[PDB]
Amino acid sequence: GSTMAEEVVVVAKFDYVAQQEQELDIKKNERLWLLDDSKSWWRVRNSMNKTGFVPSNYVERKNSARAAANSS
Repeated sequence: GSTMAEEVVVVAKFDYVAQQEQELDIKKNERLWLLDDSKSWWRVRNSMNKTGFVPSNYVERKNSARAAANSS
């Protein structure tokens, strides 16, 4: 079925330092699990079980489909 609201993951292209203590630190080529993507800041999770809000500039949702067809 669908245990817990978590079915979206995004990978980081560059590195970033969670400015605020609430934000989560990222790393170049790091796959972060998106938890809450409703607020301006996209909340993701790290392999360390840690979570925080991060911008959609150093990350990108995965699980895309055919190259030719791009959601349209």
